Amino acid sequence: MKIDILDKGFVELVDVMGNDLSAVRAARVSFDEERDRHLIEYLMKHGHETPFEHIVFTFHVKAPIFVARQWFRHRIASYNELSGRYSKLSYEFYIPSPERLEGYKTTIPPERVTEKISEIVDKAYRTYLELIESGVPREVARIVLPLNLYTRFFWTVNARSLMNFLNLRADSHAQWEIQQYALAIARIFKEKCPWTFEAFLKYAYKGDIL
Amino acid sequence: HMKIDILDKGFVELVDVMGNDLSAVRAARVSFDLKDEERDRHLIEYLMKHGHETPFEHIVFTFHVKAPIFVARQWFRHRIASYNELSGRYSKLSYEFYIPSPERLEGYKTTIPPERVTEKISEIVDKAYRTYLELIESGVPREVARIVLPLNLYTRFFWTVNARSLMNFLNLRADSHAQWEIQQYALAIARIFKEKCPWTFEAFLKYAYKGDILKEVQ
Amino acid sequence: MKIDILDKGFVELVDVMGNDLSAVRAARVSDEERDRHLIEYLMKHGHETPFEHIVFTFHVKAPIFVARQWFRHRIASYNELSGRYSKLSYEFYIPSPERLEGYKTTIPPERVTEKISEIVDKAYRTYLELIESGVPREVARIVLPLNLYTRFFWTVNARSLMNFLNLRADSHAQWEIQQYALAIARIFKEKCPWTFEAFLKYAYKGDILKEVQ
Amino acid sequence: HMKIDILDKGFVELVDVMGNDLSAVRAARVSFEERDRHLIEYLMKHGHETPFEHIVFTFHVKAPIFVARQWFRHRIASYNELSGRYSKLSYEFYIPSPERLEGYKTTIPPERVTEKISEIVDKAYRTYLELIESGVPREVARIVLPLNLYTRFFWTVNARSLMNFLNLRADSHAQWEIQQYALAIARIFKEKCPWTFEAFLKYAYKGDIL
Ligand SMILES: Cc1cc2nc3c(=O)[nH]c(=O)nc-3n(C[C@H](O)[C@H](O)[C@H](O)COP(=O)(O)OP(=O)(O)OC[C@H]3O[C@@H](n4cnc5c(N)ncnc54)[C@H](O)[C@@H]3O)c2cc1C
Ligand SMILES: Cc1cc2nc3c(=O)[nH]c(=O)nc-3n(C[C@H](O)[C@H](O)[C@H](O)COP(=O)(O)OP(=O)(O)OC[C@H]3O[C@@H](n4cnc5c(N)ncnc54)[C@H](O)[C@@H]3O)c2cc1C
Ligand SMILES: Cc1cc2nc3c(=O)[nH]c(=O)nc-3n(C[C@H](O)[C@H](O)[C@H](O)COP(=O)(O)OP(=O)(O)OC[C@H]3O[C@@H](n4cnc5c(N)ncnc54)[C@H](O)[C@@H]3O)c2cc1C
Ligand SMILES: Cc1cc2nc3c(=O)[nH]c(=O)nc-3n(C[C@H](O)[C@H](O)[C@H](O)COP(=O)(O)OP(=O)(O)OC[C@H]3O[C@@H](n4cnc5c(N)ncnc54)[C@H](O)[C@@H]3O)c2cc1C
Ligand SMILES: O=c1ccn([C@H]2C[C@H](O)[C@@H](CO)O2)c(=O)[nH]1
Ligand SMILES: O=c1ccn([C@H]2C[C@H](O)[C@@H](CO)O2)c(=O)[nH]1
Ligand SMILES: O=c1ccn([C@H]2C[C@H](O)[C@@H](CO)O2)c(=O)[nH]1
Ligand SMILES: O=c1ccn([C@H]2C[C@H](O)[C@@H](CO)O2)c(=O)[nH]1
Repeated sequence: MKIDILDKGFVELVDVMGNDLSAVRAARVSFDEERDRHLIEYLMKHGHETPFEHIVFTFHVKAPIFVARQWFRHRIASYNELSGRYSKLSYEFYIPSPERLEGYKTTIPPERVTEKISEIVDKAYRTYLELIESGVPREVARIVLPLNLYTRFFWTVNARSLMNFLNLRADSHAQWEIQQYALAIARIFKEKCPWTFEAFLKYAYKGDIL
Repeated sequence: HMKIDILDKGFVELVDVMGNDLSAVRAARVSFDLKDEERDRHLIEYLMKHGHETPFEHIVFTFHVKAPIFVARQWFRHRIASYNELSGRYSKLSYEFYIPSPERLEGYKTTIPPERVTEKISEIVDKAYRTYLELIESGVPREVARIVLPLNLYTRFFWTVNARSLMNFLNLRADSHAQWEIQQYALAIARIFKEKCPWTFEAFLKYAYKGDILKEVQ
Repeated sequence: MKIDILDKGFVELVDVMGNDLSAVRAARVSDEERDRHLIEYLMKHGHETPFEHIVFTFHVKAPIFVARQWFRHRIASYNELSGRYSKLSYEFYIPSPERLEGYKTTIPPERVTEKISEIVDKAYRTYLELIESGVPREVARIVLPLNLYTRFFWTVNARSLMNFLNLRADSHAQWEIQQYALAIARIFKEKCPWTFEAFLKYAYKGDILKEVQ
Repeated sequence: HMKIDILDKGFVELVDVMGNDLSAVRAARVSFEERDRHLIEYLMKHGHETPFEHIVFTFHVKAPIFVARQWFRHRIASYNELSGRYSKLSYEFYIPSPERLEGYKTTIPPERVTEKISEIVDKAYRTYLELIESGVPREVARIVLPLNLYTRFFWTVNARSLMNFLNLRADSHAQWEIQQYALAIARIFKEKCPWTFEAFLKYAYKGDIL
């Protein structure tokens, strides 16, 4: 499973441990359908969330730095990211579409905002290459690159923490760009843990957009 | 399926595992993609030797453990993990108790024979258990009645833990300063870890393991 | 501040970093009415991270079965007496007869209390005999019952503390830990009155603290 | 209260502290000079680190985003940062000094690298103001700003986690810029917990520069 997001981003599922029944087993402390599904709803409605910690996902995410900064505020998870100091990058940048501004009364056309963003990114990138060419190390030269530069990371997260992430980020108060990522995370979650996901939406989900 | 017996009635059972040694390699490189055994194994050693531990967080285990409460209290001090335990207030229990073997005391100068210590422990547990049943029979709820049961009562739990936190657990508990009973559990955890992540385990022993027992035992 | 709990337990405040204004400063990243209004605003909209910048240290004396529940709260720091090495006072929680009032028992509540006292005395005497004969503490203590009192230090931030109160200052929690949670709430209220009142009004999910002053 | 200036416009300021060296001693003994100092050394040399969690600091930090991204990887701590979406910013940028490049054979003089960095940040900043003036919301407009933009945050952290931070960041493998911040954090730590700090350097500190 891989879902494209924004202009060059994506969320890709790398691995998953367990499924809905992993939470049921943990709740019953028992290794060895209607009753199991009823238990999942029960746990969710009463806030008995610890059993959901025994379901774990690993994702591979490509996102602009400003999105990644918000995402990385979720401390109850594991992250490994490309190195700005040492890694080869593709040097791609998130350029908002004109539709992103639709809704706001701007004194220049949305298409022109897009163009100005693209221009300043190109200038920053060209300054960066000149610095590199003249022998400035990457860890210094890259500081002139803008916040819409794409990075990549691995994210390992359990279903309880993932639900918190969806509560906060799959919500209209979150920035639109990370909402888009959160929708994709939700889709993958739903595919792998349909009972947990449905119970979550029904009883515990605090956001609006799902 | 891996299940190892511990103490007189305890066990550690593997329930599930996400990933393997290559999960750490992929996370370190940030590449979901190009396998090369010698370079991959070299990267695991490199990470371990230089203390780059975050890639090991992407390997995760779930165990099912049966252990006496005094062991579980030590275990549950490891906060970077997930636990679900039987309820003392509401769950059915089997009411089994850890009775140390006479060999457990061999090593200490005692004024009574080790066999007699074992017997006295068995006796007081039986008395406690019988008092407990009398309380239950007379209508005292379990959450109150169970407080007279001793600390060697067995409980069960699920434990989900990543390999980084697992290595911390082994550093601290697979060690002669840890209580002998929890050492026995830690050796079983190590055996399972070794079986599932042999490269990580070997690199851990070689570069990062701070304890004493796992360099001797196998 | 030290509050007695159960028959021999307590909660004592050791230290506190900050006060209500610590959360205000952290939220603003740098007039009492506007500051109090901000605390209510944060609490009402679920902006909880600023409350992480208020921290408490408590010293708690509680029976092991209560401590086991308490220590499930992972987002906190604990240091407890060593069962293997520490000197203990060997005291035990004996429920009062009133603790059983509410349950139809076939023996009088006073008799339940007595039977508990008896079995703890027997366990404790067996323990002393084991110790006297040279059995090390780390082994001998395993015969002691779960109502043995222990002590610990607990360092915890106000956000995690509010989670603790949501779960433990609540009628679904065991009565014994409810009593501890009420004392924690009293101390919290004394040190962070605005946070506490906003918590009760907008975020508290339990039942007992809306009833009990 | 203590404030140390870092880089060209950054700082680390101590906001508050709970406890001191004796807080760790009290927690280790569970009880409310030579023997106390000896206990701190003992704990440190044997890796008995949990008592140090009962010492807690709050800092106020002003640092460039690229430094903040490294810092915020330390999950065992609490953070509150200025909002890129909603907060007023001062719009200041870290411009490396010519001495920062000394050590590297560059084909342009270090002073010219500094100038080029200043230029591209000015251009990015001016593009940003134009976008703002034309009604583009801040959460979109700010994505063109470079990674050397200064941000501010509150950081609450216990001494155990602070020692892990110093092991990793007060070290020559860490980027030079965050080394400077780590040195200031270490200064403050030393001032408030001298026995802990000395024991840490003696027995546990894994880095080189302290
Ligand atoms: C719409 C929106 C606007 C935002 N604006 C800002 C802003 O302007 N500035 C800013 O700095 N941040 C901002 N954030 C980030 C926000 O403050 C949180 O950092 C982020 O939402 C992660 O939430 P969390 O702490 O619940 O998640 P995690 O860090 O994954 O924590 C998960 C859960 O564990 C608990 N937890 C984890 N660590 C601790 C701890 N140390 N103490 C107590 N409990 C803990 C809490 O229960 C938490 O819910 C914003 C977030 C959103 C959604
Ligand atoms: C031989 C031995 C004797 C012991 N004796 C006692 C005793 O007498 N009394 C007692 O109370 N305990 C005792 N313990 C328990 C010990 O203090 C730790 O609670 C236990 O070893 C868990 O270790 P941890 O904190 O490293 O693991 P975890 O809690 O799993 O944490 C793992 C890592 O995450 C970090 N971490 C997690 N949470 C925090 C935080 N809040 N702040 C900073 N860093 C954090 C640390 O880097 C830590 O190493 C003993 C342990 C051993 C092995
Ligand atoms: C009435 C009652 C009955 C109970 N019965 C049982 C029982 O039968 N068996 C049993 O085992 N336990 C039982 N518990 C304990 C319960 O399962 C929790 O362990 C305990 O309430 C601590 O809650 P917490 O996880 O929110 O707290 P903390 O562990 O302090 O965590 C605080 C917050 O941080 C986040 N967090 C911390 N660590 C993680 C993680 N690893 N993954 C995801 N999120 C995390 C969550 O947002 C959490 O709310 C019971 C608790 C109560 C109150
Ligand atoms: C020189 C240098 C280069 C780096 N390069 C990169 C890079 O290229 N890419 C990249 O992504 N990162 C990089 N990092 C960041 C690094 O991987 C860590 O994210 C960062 O150093 C924080 O370390 P920490 O995990 O020990 O701290 P914290 O996250 O504060 O954790 C403190 C301690 O708690 C424990 N802990 C906390 N959470 C968990 C958990 N979920 N599981 C297990 N244990 C836990 C560990 O014991 C840990 O030491 C680099 C760091 C340095 C110093
Ligand atoms: O919607 C938001 C706004 C801000 N931040 C955090 C991320 C970063 O640390 C800082 C940026 O202002 O605050 C978020 O996580 N989400
Ligand atoms: O020295 C470094 C290099 C990288 N990173 C992390 C921070 C950020 O998330 C990403 C930048 O490459 O990796 C660090 O924390 N420290
Ligand atoms: O009300 C309860 C019941 C159980 N537990 C946890 C504590 C211990 O780990 C185990 C005992 O059943 O479950 C609690 O935390 N609170
Ligand atoms: O070897 C030990 C000794 C003590 N403790 C912790 C467990 C419990 O909370 C308390 C009991 O002494 O201290 C351990 O974890 N390991």
